[PDB]
Amino acid sequence: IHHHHHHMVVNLEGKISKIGQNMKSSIIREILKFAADKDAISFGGGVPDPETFPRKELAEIAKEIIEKEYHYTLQYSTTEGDPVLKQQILKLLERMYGITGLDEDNLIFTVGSQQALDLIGKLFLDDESYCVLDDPAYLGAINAFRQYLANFVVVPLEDDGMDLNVLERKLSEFDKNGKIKQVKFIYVVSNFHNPAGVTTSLEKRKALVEIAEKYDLFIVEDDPYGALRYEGETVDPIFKIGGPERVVLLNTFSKVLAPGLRIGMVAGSKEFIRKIVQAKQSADLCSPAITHRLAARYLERYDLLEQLKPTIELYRRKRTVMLNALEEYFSDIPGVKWVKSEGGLFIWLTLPEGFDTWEMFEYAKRKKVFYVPGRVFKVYDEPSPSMRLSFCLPPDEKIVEGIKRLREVVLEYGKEKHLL
Amino acid sequence: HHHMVVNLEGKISKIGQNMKSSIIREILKFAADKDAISFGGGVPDPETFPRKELAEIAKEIIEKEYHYTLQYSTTEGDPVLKQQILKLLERMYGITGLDEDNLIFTVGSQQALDLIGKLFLDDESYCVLDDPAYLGAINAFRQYLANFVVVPLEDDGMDLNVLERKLSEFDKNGKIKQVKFIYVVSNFHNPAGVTTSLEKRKALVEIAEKYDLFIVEDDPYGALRYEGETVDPIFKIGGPERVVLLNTFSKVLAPGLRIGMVAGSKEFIRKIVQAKQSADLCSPAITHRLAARYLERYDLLEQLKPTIELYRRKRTVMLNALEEYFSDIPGVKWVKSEGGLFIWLTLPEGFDTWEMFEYAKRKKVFYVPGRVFKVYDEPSPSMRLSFCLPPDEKIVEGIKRLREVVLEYGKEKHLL
Ligand SMILES: *Cc1c(COP(=O)(O)O)cnc(C)c1O
Ligand SMILES: *Cc1c(COP(=O)(O)O)cnc(C)c1O
Repeated sequence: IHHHHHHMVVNLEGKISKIGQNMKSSIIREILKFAADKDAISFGGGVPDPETFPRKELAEIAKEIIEKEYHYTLQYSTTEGDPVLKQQILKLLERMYGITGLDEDNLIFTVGSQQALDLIGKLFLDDESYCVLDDPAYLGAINAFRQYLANFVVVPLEDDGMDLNVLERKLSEFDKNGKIKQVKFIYVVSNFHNPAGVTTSLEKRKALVEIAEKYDLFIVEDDPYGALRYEGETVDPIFKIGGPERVVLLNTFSKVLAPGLRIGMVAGSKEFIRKIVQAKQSADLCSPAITHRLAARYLERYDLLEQLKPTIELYRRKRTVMLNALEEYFSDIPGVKWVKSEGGLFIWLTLPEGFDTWEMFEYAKRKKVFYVPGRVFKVYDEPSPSMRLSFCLPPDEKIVEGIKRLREVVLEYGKEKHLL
Repeated sequence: HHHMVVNLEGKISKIGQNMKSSIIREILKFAADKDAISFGGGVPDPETFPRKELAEIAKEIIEKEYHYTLQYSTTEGDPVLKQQILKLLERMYGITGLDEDNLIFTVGSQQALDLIGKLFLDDESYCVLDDPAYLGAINAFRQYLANFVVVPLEDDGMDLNVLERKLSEFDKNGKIKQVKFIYVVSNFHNPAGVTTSLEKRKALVEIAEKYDLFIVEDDPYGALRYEGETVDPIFKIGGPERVVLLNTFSKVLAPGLRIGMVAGSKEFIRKIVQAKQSADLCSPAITHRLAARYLERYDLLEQLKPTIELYRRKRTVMLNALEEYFSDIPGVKWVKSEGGLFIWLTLPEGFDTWEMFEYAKRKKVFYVPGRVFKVYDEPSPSMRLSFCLPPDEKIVEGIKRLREVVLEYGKEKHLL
């Protein structure tokens, strides 16, 4: 009534920065909205099983540290992070990976490894910069980086890691056009990739360090899942191979302790870490001291690597159930393939050419079986015949039943499209 | 060679280049020494925290509510907490008419400042703030290459004559679209201690409406009032279409929870959700649910009373000591704060509280030099003092130390 206000809205939308205009929302929650319905079976999870968390122990420690250590735990803390937790982290890295030679100034804690990704983006990426990552890649990293108007150099991922031939070709092109200064870093997930379940070979790890050196790049090694190994041996981290001069290591408590703590660990050069401290201080002053000290006391009192063993046994069992069900129900469709993940939370399944797992998702919802369509993990959002599956949450019998439902989905959709 | 350090510095973005570290950590490095007395703190006294109440609740929500507290949560924040905030806003300020989609929780009010800056500021944008201003806002905004319209702060708030003159100049040069918002701290200013009068609050809303700006009202301290009556928030006057309201649990419950409350229009909040999700996915559910069950179970406004008695006592001891020990020094003034954590003191013309800091360090007495709160880093005769942490006897001893410093420096400068 000449009061079409919304105009106030267009004025606000008018005030939004370029970063603001280039922000993306994850659609995962929307599409998994009904995934917990009674007769639904969901493989769309990206999370650990909460039934595995040491809740009684964390609860007792939480009370104790608030009551007795409140001068630390309820008060503002340093941006640099809890030095008691730092001691425990330095110990874990040495016990887990044989990483040695670091001190407290090589580390900082973030609000998840997500904040680390966001702050690395903020400090290093702009509309004139490039970052190198996989196809497929972790969604959090794509969204954290793309908001800063970054350009991407996308390299296809193979069963043993990134295709280093493609990587070298692309980098060579940048060099020949005198644009290699615009390329900043390579983002990798070296153990049990999200979404691909792939583990980067030692030889490709070493080769990545060499390529980074040649083109004066650093490497951001995101490693949420390394402790969750079901077979084989732990591979040296890229961080151990290149050192903090060349590599930033991101670990998290999300997958091995509790997402709710929101604790990411960043290890790097003292110069790099000083810059993350500056960025984090303007971003949130500090992390909640409550979370840091809780984790720190837990780790002092319980050996995480030991306490993980029954959780590893459980996830291994479930991984094997899914891989067996895949072999039983997906072995007669030519062109189907999947990564036989040796750790972590995911199996990445790829259907034959022509299959579009986004288009197919309607048939899946109709059968109440859920996965993450592969397009979600593509920087440029093109159609995908792949999907991410997680075996972590459903009970064994539902893993088998869910995989049978997916077969039915594939057959229905495949036949409607004259692919089968 | 070690100068791939140079390569890394070459890789850093413009935002990364325009980033200011806080100096306060550096200047207060030795302020916890044995014989030292510090007025430099900007933090509450941990001896006032409801540590027993919070500890019990923490155990309960981790053990019994773990599906919520130990798992990822929504970026939007805990709805249980949101229902308590809606109640509190009404009981504290008489604010009504909001729902959950007008709220989000951030990792302190600091993250809210950072996300507002990210979303609204860039090298072609301006925001309006006070001289002096809160350092956390200065640093959160400057990182995004923002230009500042700085307005002198008077004892009852911003000089609005200056504000309207400067915005008029923008408007006359057709640049008013580049001005995004006005940042204010309406109760018990950090660092100034001042409270904006209701008249200036209403006028601020009019100006913002006239020039199509929004107002970011940062209010950490409103509940720590030692005398007088609570004033209507700017948010209550302009509403969510015009104003974003920032509250925090830091000064009234516990800084270590890292909980800022942001209230605004549903469109604004949705953009904040989008920005937060890429920044950190979500805040720790443990912190939110802890605060929620605390507020359900204990009346914060009642639990604050002994805290207010303590702080008010210390405040008066400091003012009384300033009276005793600065009475005979012409030109010195200070804000007789009625709330919050700070007294803002100004020395005579010619005194430079940065220069003078070396004499203070020598007497082992600490303050925050006023230049820290100045966007353009020019010399200041002022300093921020806090009365929260030192025991009463050290408040007196410390103010006497400060007198001796002012006299030592002033004599050397031939100002006294
Ligand atoms: C799960 C995951 C994360 C977890 O992020 P947090 O913020 O630490 O909880 C980070 N990176 C990758 C590759 C992941 O899969
Ligand atoms: C104390 C203070 C803050 C509180 O910061 P948090 O990040 O919520 O802990 C914010 N704004 C002002 C003006 C302050 O004085």
